[PDB]
Amino acid sequence: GSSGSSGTGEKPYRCAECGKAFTDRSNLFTHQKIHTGEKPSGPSSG
Ligand SMILES: [Zn+2]
Repeated sequence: GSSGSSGTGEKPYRCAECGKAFTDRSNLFTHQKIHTGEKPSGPSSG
């Protein structure tokens, strides 16, 4: 399909967890906090 990320915004960094865009790393890491601070997940389990 005509899908794609590049559009709404062109940021150098990107969150491989959710998919957020950031201008500077410091910002990205600061966000990852909400990612590296919650119970883990599992495939078709729990
Ligand atoms: Zn994220």
